[PDB]
Amino acid sequence: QTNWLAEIVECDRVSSNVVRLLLQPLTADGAAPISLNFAPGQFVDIEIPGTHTRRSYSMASVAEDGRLEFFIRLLPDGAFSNYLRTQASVGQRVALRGPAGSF
Amino acid sequence: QTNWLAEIVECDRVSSNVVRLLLQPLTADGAAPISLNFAPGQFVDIEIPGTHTRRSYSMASVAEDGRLEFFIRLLPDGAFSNYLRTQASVGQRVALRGPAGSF
Ligand SMILES: Cc1cc2nc3c(=O)[nH]c(=O)nc-3n(C[C@H](O)[C@H](O)[C@H](O)COP(=O)(O)OP(=O)(O)OC[C@H]3O[C@@H](n4cnc5c(N)ncnc54)[C@H](O)[C@@H]3O)c2cc1C
Ligand SMILES: Cc1cc2nc3c(=O)[nH]c(=O)nc-3n(C[C@H](O)[C@H](O)[C@H](O)COP(=O)(O)OP(=O)(O)OC[C@H]3O[C@@H](n4cnc5c(N)ncnc54)[C@H](O)[C@@H]3O)c2cc1C
Repeated sequence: QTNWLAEIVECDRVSSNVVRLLLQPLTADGAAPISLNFAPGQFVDIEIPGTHTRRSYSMASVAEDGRLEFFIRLLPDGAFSNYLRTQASVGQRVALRGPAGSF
Repeated sequence: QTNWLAEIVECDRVSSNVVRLLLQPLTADGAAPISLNFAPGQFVDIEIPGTHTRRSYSMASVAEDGRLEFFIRLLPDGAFSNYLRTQASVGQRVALRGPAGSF
């Protein structure tokens, strides 16, 4: 509903300091289409594994199969930025809260 | 085309050190609809007034008349953050480039 699990499908550089993060939300077999729950421009709050630290990211696109695309600028000494540089890997499961369209 | 002039129509401090920024891209009276050119989830590069400093921001939602909404986290001592925190005001006109959906 507002708490989701998602699996990292891609975590790649697309410039010197931007990463494309692709996540696949996980749902029960036979559930409603994932694309019904998420729209481009809405954001989710992603928790860094092993922490209670969350950051908001905008969904650049939502694929037919529900895959969520993010473009994330890496900052020096940033919590989520460090996670993407040192820990994030394809197959890792992360907790997402949302989606939301306002703060 | 790809360079736009936009008026700040809202610049509000909302929850969690986030600013809700609403921009109106400026066009001639009677022009092609802005909202066909800008889509949620795409991003634009906004320049800080009086500088050559630009940052990318994701469009959360787009009005039929082309008003663009962004939710921007204020970082301690960031360039655009510092601008939003203390300098930005309703009625200012800013340069933005885009939209884009890829790197
Ligand atoms: C609705 C929404 C959507 C967003 N969408 C996107 C998106 O699509 N893409 C994207 O890249 N970002 C997006 N953001 C921004 C994002 O949430 C994070 O702010 C960004 O990724 C940085 O997080 P971080 O954990 O890497 O860095 P943080 O841990 O927050 O650190 C940020 C910087 O602060 C510095 N810092 C820490 N403490 C101090 C201090 N006391 N003084 C000075 N500097 C300090 C750190 O060294 C670091 O450089 C969005 C934000 C919101 C609110
Ligand atoms: C495609 C895309 C979409 C995005 N969408 C959003 C969005 O919707 N909302 C959003 O909030 N952000 C978004 N971002 C992130 C945004 O572009 C900016 O990165 C963010 O707003 C910070 O910019 P700034 O000018 O405030 O800070 P900057 O001037 O870039 O500085 C950031 C931080 O770096 C720290 N710093 C500088 N040098 C050092 C050092 N040597 N060591 C440690 N720390 C240091 C500063 O203290 C500061 O905290 C997006 C990024 C991309 C690429």
